[PDB]
Amino acid sequence: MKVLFLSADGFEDLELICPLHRIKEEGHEVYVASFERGKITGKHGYSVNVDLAFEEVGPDEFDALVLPGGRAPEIVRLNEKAIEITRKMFEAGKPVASICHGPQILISAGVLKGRKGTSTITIRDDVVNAGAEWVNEEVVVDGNWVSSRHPGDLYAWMREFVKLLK
Amino acid sequence: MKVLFLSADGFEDLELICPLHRIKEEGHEVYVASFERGKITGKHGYSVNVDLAFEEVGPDEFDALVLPGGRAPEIVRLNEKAIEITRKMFEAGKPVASICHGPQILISAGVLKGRKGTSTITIRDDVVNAGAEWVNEEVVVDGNWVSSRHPGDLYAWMREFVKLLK
Repeated sequence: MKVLFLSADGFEDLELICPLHRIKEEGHEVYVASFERGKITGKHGYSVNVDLAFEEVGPDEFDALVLPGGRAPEIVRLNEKAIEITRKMFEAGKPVASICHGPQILISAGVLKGRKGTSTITIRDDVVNAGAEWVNEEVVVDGNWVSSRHPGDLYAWMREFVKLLK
Repeated sequence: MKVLFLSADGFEDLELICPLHRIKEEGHEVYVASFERGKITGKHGYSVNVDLAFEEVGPDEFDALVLPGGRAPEIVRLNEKAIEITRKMFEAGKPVASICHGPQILISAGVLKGRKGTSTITIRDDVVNAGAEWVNEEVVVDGNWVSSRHPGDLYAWMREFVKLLK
């Protein structure tokens, strides 16, 4: 599988880096995208290399999407390309995994009407106002959409997501 | 299985926390031991609860051992109780994973004579003087001992380690 992560500076470090390694473990290719190639820096000061700019991504290329949290989703969600990439991969029924603030991107993509998932509770209202049903669970699986709340949930988030790549 | 981590303040955050979730994912139990109960805090500011003191740990309790890196092993290596746990589990042939500065504990346990593995390169010489063969690779397996170097090696380190937990 080719697996795509969308992020930017201020990502929650664990929420990006642990899944990155978890997926490589399976021998999948992982690609990190952001505003531009280079490096991004997390809330806790870890860096990661960006493989692709949003501009250069063909949604079709990629088999699955990941949307980690932190502050990054607040600026990612303003990017038209990132929104398109997200809308397309999600409406195609490809596996999409979000955590924490990740769903801010899904909101801005307009894809949540009549879906069910979770998020950090601090944006619950905003998820509800996007027409999704919010629940408070460590992981939710709603067809292709696999969603968790915070870093404590990682093990369960990834337990369920890797199932979807098999 | 029950997996035991030995650590302290100054641990390299990823090297403790990602494997922690990795191993729960498989539905094993994970326990963190340090000098005393409470919380320890990583180099990059992540916090983890400590389940046990060293002086409460009985080696026979636990099925496998993990030794993350950072500044922590420099002080854990002085602790007789921690040494004795490590000596007993390693000589018993239980799976032992080490990364980065982790082997500082193995050195101090006197268990490395005739063994083969890797570490961060900054302590290569010290591993060699303890009587091991040092090689430079992203992961080595020497019987029950699975050793890596640094955080970029994570995916490989857990790939090979999880195998010994089956």
